[PDB]
Amino acid sequence: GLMQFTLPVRLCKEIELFHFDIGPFENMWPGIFVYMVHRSCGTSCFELEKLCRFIMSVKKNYRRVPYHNWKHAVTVAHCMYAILQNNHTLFTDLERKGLLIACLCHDLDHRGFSNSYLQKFDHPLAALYSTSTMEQHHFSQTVSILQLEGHNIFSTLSSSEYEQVLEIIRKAIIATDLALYFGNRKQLEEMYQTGSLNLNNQSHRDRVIGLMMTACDLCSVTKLWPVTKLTANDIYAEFWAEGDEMKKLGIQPIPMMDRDKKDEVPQGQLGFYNAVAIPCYTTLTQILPPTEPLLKACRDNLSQWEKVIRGEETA
Ligand SMILES: CC[C@H]1C(C)=NN=C(c2ccc(OC)c(OC)c2)c2cc(OC)c(OC)cc21
Ligand SMILES: [Mg+2]
Ligand SMILES: [Zn+2]
Repeated sequence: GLMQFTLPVRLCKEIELFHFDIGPFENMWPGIFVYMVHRSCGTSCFELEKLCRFIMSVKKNYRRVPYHNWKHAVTVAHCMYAILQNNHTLFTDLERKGLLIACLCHDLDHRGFSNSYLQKFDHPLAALYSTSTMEQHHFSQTVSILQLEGHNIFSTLSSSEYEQVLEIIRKAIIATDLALYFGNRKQLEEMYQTGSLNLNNQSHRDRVIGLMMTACDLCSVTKLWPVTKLTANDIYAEFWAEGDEMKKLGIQPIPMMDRDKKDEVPQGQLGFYNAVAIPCYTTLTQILPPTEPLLKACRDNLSQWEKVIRGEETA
């Protein structure tokens, strides 16, 4: 109860900034997450003992893949923390609790392969879940871990508060399916521009939480250039492994995933910043003005990728 987590001074100050990098010391990431829960939520949200047992079971159920790993989980949670702390009064107690947990869990038991690859491989999960295949799995894994003995971090909630938070978490994890992002953001753009956006409308809240989840999930593009550039290496290491698996099924992969087309990466990143990242952080900045540093950092990295293309710097 009287047991604060504290961080060294540099981390204590930088963890509040959107562009914070959680660092290479894996053993500090649980501490960093608890620190964020405590400041975002309160020291009373969760029994420390239950929280710690939940964090470590979640960690254990992330795999040793190049990108979709435990470090991505904590990184995506830190971006949500940054959004929540810069928008203090907009979110309920339940939303603050559920969203940091949703981000920590959003890619549970990821294998480093897209929904598309599971569908073409004919993976059992593709028979169980026809759309948002991995995301329905991530939510399945979350509920599993919540139900292990000593792991119910929500035990103090009422029967119906408990249902509301698992419903926040489910929608938040499903929204990390980038195929759903495009329509979600179009709708939010129209609602905001015609003045119909209403944060008291639960179905509007839901859409706005989806957009945050996309923003937090993509936050690699919102770091300082050396972090952004080195992360893009992990990201493409998975894409090219999936590409190789596509070729093993006798399917030319899309160029993104083809390691024979490394030269096209800088132009691929341009498309991604223009078609996905900039639009995402633009609409997010329109709905939540204090998230503008995410849009500013994204724009800076687009400019760094333009420089890579003009040979004014090598990756
Ligand atoms: C969460 C988004 C993230 C990811 C881990 N996976 N999927 C795509 C993607 C996007 C759009 C797509 O539509 C073209 C797509 O095709 C299935 C795939 C992706 C592509 C990137 O660069 C190309 C990228 O660079 C930072 C980051 C991502
Ligand atoms: Mg995912
Ligand atoms: Zn993710």
